[PDB]
Amino acid sequence: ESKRLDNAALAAGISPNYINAHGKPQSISAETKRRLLDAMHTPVPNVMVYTSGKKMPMVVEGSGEYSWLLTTEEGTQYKGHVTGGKAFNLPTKLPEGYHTLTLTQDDQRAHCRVIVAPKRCYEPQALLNKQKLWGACVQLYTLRSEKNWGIGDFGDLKAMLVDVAKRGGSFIGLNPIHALYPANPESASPYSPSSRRWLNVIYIDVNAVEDFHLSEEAQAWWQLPTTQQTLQQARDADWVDYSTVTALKMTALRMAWKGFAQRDDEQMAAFRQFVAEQGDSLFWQAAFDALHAQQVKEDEMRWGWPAWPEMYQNVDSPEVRQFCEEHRDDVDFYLWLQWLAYSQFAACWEISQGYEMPIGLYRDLAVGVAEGGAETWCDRELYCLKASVGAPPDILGPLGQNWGLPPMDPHIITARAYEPFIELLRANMQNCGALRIDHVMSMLRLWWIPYGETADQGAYVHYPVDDLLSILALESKRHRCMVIGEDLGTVPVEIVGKLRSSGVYSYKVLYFENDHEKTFRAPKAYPEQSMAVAATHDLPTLRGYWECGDLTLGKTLGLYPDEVVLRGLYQDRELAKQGLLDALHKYGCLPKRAGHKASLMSMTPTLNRGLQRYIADSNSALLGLQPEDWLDMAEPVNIPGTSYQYKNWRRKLSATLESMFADDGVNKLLKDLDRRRRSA
Ligand SMILES: C[C@H]1O[C@H](O[C@H]2[C@H](O)[C@@H](O)[C@@H](O[C@H]3[C@H](O)[C@@H](O)[C@H](O)O[C@@H]3CO)O[C@@H]2CO)[C@H](O)[C@@H](O)[C@@H]1N[C@H]1C=C(CO)[C@@H](O[C@H]2O[C@H](CO)[C@@H](O[C@H]3O[C@H](C)[C@@H](N[C@H]4C=C(CO)[C@@H](O)[C@H](O)[C@H]4O)[C@H](O)[C@H]3O)[C@H](O)[C@H]2O)[C@H](O)[C@H]1O
Repeated sequence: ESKRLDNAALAAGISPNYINAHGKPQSISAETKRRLLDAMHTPVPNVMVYTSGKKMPMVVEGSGEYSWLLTTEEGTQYKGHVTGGKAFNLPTKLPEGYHTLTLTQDDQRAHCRVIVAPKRCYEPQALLNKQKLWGACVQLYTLRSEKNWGIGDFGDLKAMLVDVAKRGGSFIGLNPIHALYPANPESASPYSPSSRRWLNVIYIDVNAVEDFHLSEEAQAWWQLPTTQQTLQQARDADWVDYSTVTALKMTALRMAWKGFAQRDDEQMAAFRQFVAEQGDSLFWQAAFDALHAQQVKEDEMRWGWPAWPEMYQNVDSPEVRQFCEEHRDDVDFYLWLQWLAYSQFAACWEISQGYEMPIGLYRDLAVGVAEGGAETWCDRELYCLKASVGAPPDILGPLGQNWGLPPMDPHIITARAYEPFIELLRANMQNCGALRIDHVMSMLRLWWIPYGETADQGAYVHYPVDDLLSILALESKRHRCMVIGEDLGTVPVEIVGKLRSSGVYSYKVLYFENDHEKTFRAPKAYPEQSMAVAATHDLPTLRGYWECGDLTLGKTLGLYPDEVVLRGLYQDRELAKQGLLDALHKYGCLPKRAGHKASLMSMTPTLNRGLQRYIADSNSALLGLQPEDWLDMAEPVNIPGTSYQYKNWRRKLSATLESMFADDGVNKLLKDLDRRRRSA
């Protein structure tokens, strides 16, 4: 349609086309362009980013002479003058950090935040020394143990760290532990969080809260047969019962809190210190959780702030303030839960480091927030609520995906001098050695879909990749937190080189590391700057893959409505399996007595081991192993593009930690894989 619309869309950073996952160009419709535009909101710029050790030109506009003052983060001052319409160079050898430049003419001043960044993200010494490391990538909620309350928690993480470290592992990788909704416990996707600044309180180990043990009331309640029976049903279930587990924990912790609240000691001081230091961000998280709890008491279907009375939808309204003043103790309780979660996760980090693990804990940062959570309640202007983030139609998801997450407006991120991005990294790089960036292509572009539409109606919107990658490297170095990018799906060629030279580690998924005729890449040909995995939480387990269970189940759940396309996927899987089997034999991961014809073979321990040896033998500096594959599990934990159709984020591991680490087979497998890492 019109050129007005086309130019406008282009000026807004909306791509008029893109290369799809099959390599074919696709065009964006005028309707999409219109709907997405509707969704979006002087002498020097407000922010400038530079790489350290390079020249730093600053262009000045206007006219006449300007005086300038640059104050570094540590407080060093530099002065000069420059003519409007000219450029000047910043003082040489500025240190990396966050600096302030101010230009003045007559009375009025203009400020530029000046960011000086290293080129590469952080790497631990072990990796710099060219060691090949391994770790366990787990979904925390899936872990079973003798002590947990029916969901894997921070106590399980702590116990597991020791078992991984004793066997030569260097890290435990986690799903996102962002705050979800204790008032709607069944909204359990870690990737639709309330806020990416705070933590999921369901992971609190209540056994480790002293005040739980000191409460007479709590212990009388814990001792009830009813309580013990509810607990045993929750623990025995093969699927996490989020409602029961949350009620158990909230009930217990509320009684613990009544005890803690009367303390006048170091513990109380530490909690208050913590609260004072974290400031408004923490306060508003707690206020959100207290309000949400009250609202679901009035009506359980009140899922987030858009379903609340208008008076509570505006975070700044006088009755929100009144609610907070009248429910000071409820707000206090939710502050306390963030303190406990924080403290317990910190204890896990400390233990990982006591065990000399080069990475220790590997956190995950989700690519967005839920529309009706605390983050959007607090800073509505930042998010484009009339669009949703997803992914375009692709090979294994031909309908595409709509994740329902309102995207950050890229112009507001830069207009705030990257503050929201910076704070996100500071929150998520604490108490860990590596951070996974979910859907790392987001640094360059996100698939925005008009609200309420199917994914095929979306388009790619531009983000300022060069600035974001520099800032990421800077924050990585300052936290000594390495960065691993999930660069999977429909990936723009432009970003691949930039991620590499920024020192971001790629994911190499065994299933996909083959060419156009299913010849699999040799283990020695895996790039060093990557993590090799057999699979992820978004993909079938080894057994599921082999059995084509993902395709069969996907079909049943509505993911593959085109039979011809589906038939193609089955055919390609059988070809892939054969190519994989050939490679396992070719590079010495299977004995000669193992079968050579994939169609006549089922998943066996020999094959299971062979597949994991193949990636253990690779040149990838990191290896991520799933416990589900040590246990030979068939069922997936998550099916992308489903919400209600499958019990996502619920499938428990089939054995406790205690039982898995006493199993001869598991112990032999991990010893073998660890020896292959140290030989490669
Ligand atoms: C699942 C992955 O998909 C894409 O990569 C895939 C790709 O699609 C596939 O073809 C395949 O590509 C392969 C390809 O097959 C191969 O031939 C090629 O050679 O190589 C490719 C790999 O490079 O593999 C990739 C990696 O898995 C992506 O590029 C990748 O980044 C993503 N992984 C990560 C990203 C997210 C982001 O959230 C997570 O998604 C997860 O969380 C989402 C949000 O909770 C989940 O969304 C669900 O829940 C939402 C609430 C729900 N939304 C509703 C709810 C609400 C309110 O509540 C409303 O507002 C909405 O309007 C409503 O519709 C969503 O509809 C539903 O889909 C999602 O299903 C789940 O997977 C993943 O776990 C994470 O690891």
